[PDB]
Amino acid sequence: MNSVTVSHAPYTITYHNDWEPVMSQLVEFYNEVASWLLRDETSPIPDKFFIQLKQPLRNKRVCVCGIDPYPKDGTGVPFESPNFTKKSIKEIASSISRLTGVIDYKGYNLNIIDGVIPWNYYLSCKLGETKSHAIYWDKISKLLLQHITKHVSVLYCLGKTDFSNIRAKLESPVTTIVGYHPAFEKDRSFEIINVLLELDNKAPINWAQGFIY
DNA sequence: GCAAACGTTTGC
DNA sequence: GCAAACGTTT
Repeated sequence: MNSVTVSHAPYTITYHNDWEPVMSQLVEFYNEVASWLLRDETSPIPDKFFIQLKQPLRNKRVCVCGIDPYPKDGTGVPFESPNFTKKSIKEIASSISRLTGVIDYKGYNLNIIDGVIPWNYYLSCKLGETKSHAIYWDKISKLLLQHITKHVSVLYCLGKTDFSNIRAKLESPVTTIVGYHPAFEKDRSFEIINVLLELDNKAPINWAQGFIY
């Protein structure tokens, strides 16, 4: 674990070594933009913007990616709903339920699954307003996704419209599935990932690991 | 000539 | 009244 300083909130950004190559420039960028961003009340709170950089990449082979945080109640961990109230994580969980067969769970969290990194493309939004901070995160979102793509061998993207042309942001031909936003083809997406992983000679994902009991 | 942008459906 | 996907558009 390392740490860097930025001019505006949250002042200190704590990151895992794997992200080193990218921080210098993330700081340049955030310093240009935080000024405005922070004038809006955000989801998540600024202290939580970057907590997912505390996550290692070395041990990750899938990235499950959505466009930006939940309009309200973002925790800084993508997809996470601690009280299991958010529509998107609940639907993901029904999906995983049906593949695995596990039907008696209490919640679900993509961020506790081995080899998986859940990700928000944009790192914050204005409270109640989806994609409202796209222009602030723009180059940062790109910088980071390219970095994640150097480590994972499958990028799974939720949202046909937004990620229709996600390839245009990438510097390699990484395997990329573009599914629907969480709103029965989704099942097929989580299983094809494992098919692809094996064909490519890699360990599959135990999606049942996400379950909270 | 697609990859855009607009409008319509319908799902939350 | 929203946000996403889809079907025609330029």
